[PDB]
Amino acid sequence: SFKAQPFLVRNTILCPNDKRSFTEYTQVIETVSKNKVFLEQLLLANPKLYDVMQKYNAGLLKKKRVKKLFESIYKYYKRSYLRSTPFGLFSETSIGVFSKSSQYKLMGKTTKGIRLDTQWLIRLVHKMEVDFSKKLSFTRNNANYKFGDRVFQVYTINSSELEEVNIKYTNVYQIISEFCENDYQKYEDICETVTLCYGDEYRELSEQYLGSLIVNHYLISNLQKDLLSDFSWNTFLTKVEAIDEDKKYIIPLKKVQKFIQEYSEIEIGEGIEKLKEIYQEMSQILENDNYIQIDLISDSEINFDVKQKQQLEHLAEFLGNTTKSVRRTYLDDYKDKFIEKYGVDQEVQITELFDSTFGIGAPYNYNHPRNDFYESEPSTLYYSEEEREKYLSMYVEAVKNHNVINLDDLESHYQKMDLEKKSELQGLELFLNLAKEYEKDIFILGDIVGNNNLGGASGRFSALSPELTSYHRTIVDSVERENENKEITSCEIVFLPENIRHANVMHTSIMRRKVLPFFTSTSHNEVLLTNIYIGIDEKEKFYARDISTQEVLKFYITSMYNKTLFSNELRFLYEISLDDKFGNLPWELIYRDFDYIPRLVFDEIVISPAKWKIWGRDVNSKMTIRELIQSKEIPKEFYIVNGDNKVYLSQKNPLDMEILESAIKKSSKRKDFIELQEYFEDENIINKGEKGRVADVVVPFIRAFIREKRVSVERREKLPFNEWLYLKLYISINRQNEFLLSYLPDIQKIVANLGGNLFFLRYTDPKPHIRLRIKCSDLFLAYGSILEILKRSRKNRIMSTFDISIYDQEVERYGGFDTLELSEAIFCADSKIIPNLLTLIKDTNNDWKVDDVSILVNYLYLKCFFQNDNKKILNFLNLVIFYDKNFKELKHAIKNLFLKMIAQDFELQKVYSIIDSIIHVHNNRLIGIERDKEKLIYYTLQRLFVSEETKDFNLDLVSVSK
Amino acid sequence: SFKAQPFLVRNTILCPNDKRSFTEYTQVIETVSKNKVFLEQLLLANPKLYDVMQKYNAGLLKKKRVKKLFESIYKYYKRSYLRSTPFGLFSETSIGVFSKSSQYKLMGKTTKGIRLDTQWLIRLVHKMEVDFSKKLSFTRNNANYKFGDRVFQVYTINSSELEEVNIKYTNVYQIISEFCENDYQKYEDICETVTLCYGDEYRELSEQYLGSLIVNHYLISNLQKDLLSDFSWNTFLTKVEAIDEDKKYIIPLKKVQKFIQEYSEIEIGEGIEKLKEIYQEMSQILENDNYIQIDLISDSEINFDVKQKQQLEHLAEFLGNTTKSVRRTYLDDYKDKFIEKYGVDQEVQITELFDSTFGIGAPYNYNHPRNDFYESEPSTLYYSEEEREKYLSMYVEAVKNHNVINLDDLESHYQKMDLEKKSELQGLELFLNLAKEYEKDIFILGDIVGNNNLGGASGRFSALSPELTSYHRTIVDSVERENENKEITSCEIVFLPENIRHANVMHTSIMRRKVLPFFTSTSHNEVLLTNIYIGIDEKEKFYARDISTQEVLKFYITSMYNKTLFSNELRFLYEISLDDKFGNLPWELIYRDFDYIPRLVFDEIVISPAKWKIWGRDVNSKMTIRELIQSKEIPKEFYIVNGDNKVYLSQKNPLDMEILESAIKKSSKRKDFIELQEYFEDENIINKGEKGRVADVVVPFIRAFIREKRVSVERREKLPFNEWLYLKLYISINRQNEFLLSYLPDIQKIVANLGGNLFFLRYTDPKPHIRLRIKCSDLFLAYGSILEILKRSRKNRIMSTFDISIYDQEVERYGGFDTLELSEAIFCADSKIIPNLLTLIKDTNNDWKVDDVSILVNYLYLKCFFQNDNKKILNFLNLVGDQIFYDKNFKELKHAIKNLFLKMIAQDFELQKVYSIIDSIIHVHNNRLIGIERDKEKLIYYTLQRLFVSEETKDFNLDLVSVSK
Repeated sequence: SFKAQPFLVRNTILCPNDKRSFTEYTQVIETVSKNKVFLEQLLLANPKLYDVMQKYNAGLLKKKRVKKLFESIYKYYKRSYLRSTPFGLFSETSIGVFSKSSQYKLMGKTTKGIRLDTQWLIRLVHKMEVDFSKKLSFTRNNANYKFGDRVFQVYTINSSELEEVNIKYTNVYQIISEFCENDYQKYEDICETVTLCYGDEYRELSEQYLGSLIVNHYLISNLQKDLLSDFSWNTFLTKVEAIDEDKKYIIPLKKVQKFIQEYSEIEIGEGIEKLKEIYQEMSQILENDNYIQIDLISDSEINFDVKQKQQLEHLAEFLGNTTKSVRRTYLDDYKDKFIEKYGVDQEVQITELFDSTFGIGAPYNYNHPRNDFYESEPSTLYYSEEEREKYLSMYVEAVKNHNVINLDDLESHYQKMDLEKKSELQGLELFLNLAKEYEKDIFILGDIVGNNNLGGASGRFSALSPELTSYHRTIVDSVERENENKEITSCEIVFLPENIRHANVMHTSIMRRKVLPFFTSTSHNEVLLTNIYIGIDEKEKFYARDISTQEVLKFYITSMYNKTLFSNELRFLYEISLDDKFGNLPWELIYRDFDYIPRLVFDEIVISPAKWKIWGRDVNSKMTIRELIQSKEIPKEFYIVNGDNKVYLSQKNPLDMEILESAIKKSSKRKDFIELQEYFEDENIINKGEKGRVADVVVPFIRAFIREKRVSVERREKLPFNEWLYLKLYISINRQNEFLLSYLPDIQKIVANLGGNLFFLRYTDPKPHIRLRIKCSDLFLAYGSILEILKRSRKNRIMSTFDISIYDQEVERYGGFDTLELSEAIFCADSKIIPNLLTLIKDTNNDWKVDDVSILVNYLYLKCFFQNDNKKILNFLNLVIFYDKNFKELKHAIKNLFLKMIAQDFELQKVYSIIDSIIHVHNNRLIGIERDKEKLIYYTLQRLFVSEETKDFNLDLVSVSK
Repeated sequence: SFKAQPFLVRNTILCPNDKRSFTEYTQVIETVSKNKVFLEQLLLANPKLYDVMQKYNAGLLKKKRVKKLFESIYKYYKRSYLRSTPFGLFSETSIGVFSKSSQYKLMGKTTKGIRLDTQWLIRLVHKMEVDFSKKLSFTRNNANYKFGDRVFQVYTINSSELEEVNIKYTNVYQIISEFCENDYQKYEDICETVTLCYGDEYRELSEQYLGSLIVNHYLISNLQKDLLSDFSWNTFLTKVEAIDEDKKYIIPLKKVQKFIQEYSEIEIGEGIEKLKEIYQEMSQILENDNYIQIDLISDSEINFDVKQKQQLEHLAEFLGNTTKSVRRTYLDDYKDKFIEKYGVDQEVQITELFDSTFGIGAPYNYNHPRNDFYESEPSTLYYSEEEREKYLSMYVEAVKNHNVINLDDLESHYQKMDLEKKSELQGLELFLNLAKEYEKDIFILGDIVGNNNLGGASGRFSALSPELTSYHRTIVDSVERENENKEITSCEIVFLPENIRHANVMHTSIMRRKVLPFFTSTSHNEVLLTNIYIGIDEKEKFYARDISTQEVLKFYITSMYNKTLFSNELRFLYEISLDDKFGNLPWELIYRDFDYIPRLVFDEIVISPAKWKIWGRDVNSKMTIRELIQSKEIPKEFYIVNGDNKVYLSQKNPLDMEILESAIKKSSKRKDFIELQEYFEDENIINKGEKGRVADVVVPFIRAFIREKRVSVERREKLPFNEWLYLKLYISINRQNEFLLSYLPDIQKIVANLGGNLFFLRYTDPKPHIRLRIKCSDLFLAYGSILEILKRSRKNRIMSTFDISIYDQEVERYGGFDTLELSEAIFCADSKIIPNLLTLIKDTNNDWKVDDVSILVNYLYLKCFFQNDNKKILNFLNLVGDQIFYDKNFKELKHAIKNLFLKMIAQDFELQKVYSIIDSIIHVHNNRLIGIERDKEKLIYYTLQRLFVSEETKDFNLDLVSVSK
């Protein structure tokens, strides 16, 4: 069911057959200093470490910082021959395909894919902005959003890393931001727009107010347009020309462009001096740690079998199926918190949603920022207990027998299980290293494993050649077409990363219909952040909508950027645009604490290499570091895993055993461990000049749309002693009935005397309590009269405390405010009669029971609503009178609502939803917290009908920490 | 540090050398039905099963209960030869001692320790109550307690169901119970007491209400006095005489006593016919599933080495030391919930404490009421992350190498740890089986392992012989002497178990100064439940106090009754009287989920045998149960462990393999597992007639209480719009200051004009909010006026919602209500000045930051309290610019600080109370001025030291209700 696409092949430039072992560090520096390819590789990747090695080979590098130079150069040597991961001059990227026969020779030719350093370039533009503000034009930053009397940003940039800044919302800010919304405006024009409405005596205030907006990036200049996204040398230069009077930047910049173009055509290794020039010009313009990005691409075309294509598709099936056991996630708990605050009939503006005071904050696992209210970790189920038992069992088995762990043992388990079988998972990208064992070619999953972000790995390389652009577009096309059918608008989120040294990773080509910019600007169609609303669909899944066009959105970060470094809102928009199930393989979660893990395999694929944990506390004194790793049986060759980089180490190499001793005592300082993996021969499969290359691959594998805008607090919240009085009476479940029987009647009478009405509700959340809501002329007079009764209920220990709370009306849920009022009329009339049914159920001398009264009043409800019908009643019933008493009141109120519903052409769908509620809140009053027995009373009721058929220039700037 | 006492020896009566193998079940049933000793053993231990076996080999047993009868009888056969655990006619108890040499021959003679069946006896006595009421006298059940308009019992018994029952609190119940509260009262006199203030026309109602009180066990009769606890045949018999005119009960009971007394002198095996008499006699009186308890005791005297005394004491040190790593428990979390509700200056009545509506519920782990409000599992540290890493490491090491796990690897670690602390742990009882491996004598800990309950194992056997009574009293003597030193009054909790079929286990003989009775009564001095109040030490530790005598109490259940089957309140009283640390060995917790655990060892003691988990789900096709236990390398002999019973099995025995196959498919359908353990040869160490006995042993090893009774809800809670108006204003932390700057002043001005006062406070949990408290004449006018300001703060999105809540005054913390009022005056004056300090800090032109203003106000508070006397101020501190002093509201503050100080001096507050109050008052100023993240606060004290150093009719109702538990 998973179909493997053509794939990226990444392989190293040097060949590991030319690697040589070293025994002395000084010895390394010389072989390296005579290695032409290596020296250019280092000058490009890491200019500052490069200059330090020059300072070495010219006598005076201060001899305290010599070892660090050593350790670094050795690791860079290792990284240059081993380790296939794409990065400037070290290794190259190419397209692979499937055919009827394998092909591993690289016949094609190598290109340089050159980019400015994004951190350099951004720093430059900010230099120019400060110089030429009055000659530029500025637009509004989409990151801005008004909240109350303040103007926030989703995140802050110009900071020195600690502070988040917000300003006050003033007339001046309004004029300026409205004037620059979806528009650029020369500095001068902005200034006048405010003076043409304030006076010319205020020109000076304007110039600095505007000055402040540009400094704290509430306004971005025309220079930042397409700077990151679809950068052009020519449009960049044109823009700079017009503003650069003294030719201070334009002349040096063209030399840089010229040299880069010259550098482009040079071979790899015989280009060090041309590169030296390139830094020199750029260094003079502005120093940065790095100046140039390079992505090596290539003409080659590696081929895989048909046995290989199935083998990979088999693995994609298996990995996908394990998700079937993800029952409950952090987003699910988030979804639940959403449903309790907002109804199920509300779309909420996303900045409001994520506010921890006016909304509900973020998911438990989110960190930017983490919630500041207290919360305990939500229950999450990522695999079943039965499954966890099998996994631990397979583990102790494999350890005891000194064997591999065979994951395929559970393949049937995952395929035969489907339950609700929707196939939520839409596609994968796996990351596989190529290697050998016992002279046989094998796949090895990286620690990376992969993810469900199609296009993720290719997005960076897409713009480097039309064959790549074509490749990207095809991978992306799966999701894009499935979006076309469901009439969903896609958006790339395009942003200036908070941490500016992460800028080079943001990069990708926009393949989506629109764009969400942050601290930047593009030519694509852009969504405003404050137009984004979040709702929940009929099957209870999050969705985003642009309220201004009513379109539905899915958002994309089509890159290898860490998806957890985003502000909460951005992370959310991403995550609801995928399936929430891939990410937590069971074996990773279950085996993580063990200090030895067997190799994990699946159908001859190595799922994970064997892993070791080595602890500081174990090197002892009569137990050497070498003797220790032999005691735990680490092989001659192995990796140490720092993060997402591993370094090759050999037990037989003296330098390497040093590296190990260094690593083990830095973790020692921290009461920590160090991670080892076993090694695979990975040097002789992909070849070029009859020499092997280290290689990895990345294989991609492939209705009531209503919903009301959330109504404002001012219209929806009914404050104490306005129209309503709302009390939370804390009463234990065992005693609520007695309160309703023997206390409520008195209360109802008091409120009757004042010609008002009341309805109540039963709740469990916080602690058990009854929610009283009273509508009446003199509310405070009513409170005082109630209070005596409450005092008695406290005295008898029926009720502990109470609160007087704001009544938050469920407007959206019950139609308009109009339909709401009549619903409330039903609530009261229903409340009015409940003590009577309860008296009645309680009575022994005859009848009834509870569940009879339940079934009977739902029926009375349905008859009333649908006018003694049955075809109307049954069609409603398939998705889910005679006694006088006070039912005259209830029937009457049900009547008025049915009439007003019909009077305003409520759709059938709206009417059912509203009706279900009225029945639901009745069930709440009559009997307790009811769950799915709601649908059983509905299920039971089918049968019965079946059988019948001036200082606003202030900018009060504030900063917070973290 | 642990010194081993004389120990209990428990050994089997039969000898395992005379055990025999069987091949088919019918072969067992026949061998058994002609085995003299087994039949008397069976007739005593399990009467209904005996009759099922009789019904079987006489044709009459329905052929579905045949399999059950078969397995059951096999296991009881195994259990009579194997299994040293003490229990009627199967095995016997004796005292063991240490000397200079081992001695394993049992020389003594075996005696019967016979007791009636407690379920039999109590059920009988309950009938007599219903029959002979008017001829009896009654006392109040201590389990009773008033709460509001109801009368509950901490648990219910007359439940022959799963229901808990409570009645209405009526004037009649009050009269009857206060009358019967401290002693017994003739049926007649209770009745008069009711009619003498209701009328003689109510006599008929009195008789009925009183009855229903007895029916539902709200009252105990004089029959129950010492019934369970210190039962005497004659004091019991005499009482029955006085009420039984028709001699319907007395004549058979005397027969029962005579038959039992005759049974006593009979040997083991030769009594089947005498027992049958006892059953027939007692069954005619009252049928029950069991009739007779027997605890076999013996004068024998097994001896252990001096190497053995070290070996055990070494093990006790090690086990005890591991508790050193228990940092935080479920009781530690509860202690914290206590302090959040009540603070530290309150003693709370235990029934209120445990109420989930009016109190704080129970500890997280309690289940007799598990809490009904939602709660997430508390953080607990029973071992460190480093320790856990070590155990896992040792686990993977041992499995990979097919070795034992040597707990010795960490003896050095636990021993050298935390030498500066005294260990709360005052003693252990360890439970050890005796066995061999490679012909060498070894100790093996039970899975039970043991506990920190001294006297637990001996309490049951205590009354059976003067040598036993002496032995028990000696173990208990440690605890009891130390209780005397600390001036602590001890209580045994004496109770009829909720599950009336557990009746026989409650039994222990009373060694403590008082007794806390439930559904029974004794002759000792008794504590009332509703007199027990709970407080906290200066050292943050729970204690119990009898409010009527001001005594401090520690509580004891000196038996083997499962300490988790108690009502919460009872469980709590038990557990706070011990260390909260022993019970969770780290390896037990950490290895718990592995479906193979290696043998755990320590100094030649086997701490735990190797354990296996075998699953139903794994017997499918080509995989037979025998093939399965072979693949997991189950040894030839092994135990299957159901619960507190293990059954012996051998792979070479066909029947044993049948038992197993049955065990696994009963687990299959429920999709769970079965537990196996390795076997140790254990039959020929302790001997009698030159034949071995299966044996285990159980070895025991060895200030200002102020605090106010909690002020009542009615007296402490100030309802909305009476004297006070209280708003919870929900405002984010980042913007609270701003609110205090540009909104509170307007509010303060509103309430000012109405001639009242307000004080505020910052809180963080639930969600951040400011607690506003206003005192004023016309509160509802003040609300409406304020309300506009608040709506303006909503608009600006500074405040989201607010609540109007009940103000729970902190009386105890701030002295009486008198000193409270005066503190409140300070709270308000202090609140008045915070907007200026905040402006003054917000002002750039100052150069006064937050921490400068802080110390200056902290300094000024102290100059006030101790009237500029720098030397007193320093003494206070040693247990832990001008524009402000001239500021109009700081003068108000100074006055208020003075007025409190006067009343404090006037009421002879102990010096420490005063220090404490000041500290609180200073703490809440800090709260108002700056946030609430703390202890960088007591840093304010340290620096402030520097500044002062450097200045040198229908209420007969019984409205009975039932709940569903």
